[PDB]
Parts: sequence; structure tokens; C-alpha cells
Amino acid sequence: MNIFEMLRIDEGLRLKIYKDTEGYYTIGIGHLLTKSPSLNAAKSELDKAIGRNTNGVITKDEAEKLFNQDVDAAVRGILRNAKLKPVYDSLDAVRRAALINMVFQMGETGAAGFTNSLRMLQQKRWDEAAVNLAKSRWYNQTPNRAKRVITTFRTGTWDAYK
Ligand SMILES: [Cl-]
Ligand SMILES: [Cl-]
Repeated sequence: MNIFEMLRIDEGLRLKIYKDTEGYYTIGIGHLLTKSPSLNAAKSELDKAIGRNTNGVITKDEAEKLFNQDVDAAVRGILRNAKLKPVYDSLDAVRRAALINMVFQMGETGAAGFTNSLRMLQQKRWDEAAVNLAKSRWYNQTPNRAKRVITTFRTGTWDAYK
């Protein structure tokens, strides 16, 4: 298991524009297009992202290309974030993937907002962090996915994804 496979399980793969859990226009493997309610605005952002007139549909290869870019960006966002970098550096390989997953889903700002959890993770207080992570809108809104990430942080294994 790895970050790519993990996120592919969590986000799915859709080749036509769709609405995410928050009702936002998305495509491929969890690639957010826009928060705007307009499909046209979505189609426009899509074409600009792909470099062609897509008519709201992309191929598997195009989806994967967006995905590679998105993962790279998440990582890079973590490394540039003063609150995130230190935690990431302190963690083992498996838990690093859990942190990338959160950043991919909620953005650097959102993840960085988990001040208390981050500190606990940095202290390697697994059970406490898991409890704290659960007291969030994130957990209440997408509980199954949140549980998978939380277990990953808690155990340092991929058990929740097998
Ligand atoms: Cl893009
Ligand atoms: Cl969920």
C-alpha cells in the first residue's frame, strides 16, 4: 500500500464532472474544480486544467495526471507549512501518508487548523490524538473516511485499508 493507492480508495475515480460530498464540482480522483455553483465555471476550470476542450469529460490518463499533480502539491504544501512540516518530519512512513491524505482532502490550511491533534501526533501520543481528531466537523461529515485515516495514525499500519 502507498499514498496513491490509499487516496484512490478514498476518493474513487470518476471521468465525468461530479459533485463532491460538500456539493462542489469535482472530477477524476478527487480533483476539486471550483466551489462555484456554476457548471460552466466548472467546465471552464476543467479545460484550463487539462489544456483542451473537454466538454466535462476526461480520460483515465488525464485523471491520473491531475492526481499525480495533486499529490505532489499536497506534499509540497506540507513541506512549506511551518505548522505541518515539523509533524511530518517526526512521523514514520505510514503515518506520513495519513497526513498527506488529510492535506489532500482539506487543504493545508484546514489541516494546519488541527493544532491540538498535531501536537499530540508530534508527541507520539497515538490514542490521544485519535480521540482528538474525532472531535471535528471532518469526522462528523465523512466519518468512514475519517475513521480510516484516524486508525492509520493510531496504529501506524495499513489495516484500515485492507
Ligand atoms: Cl490544475
Ligand atoms: Cl465517509
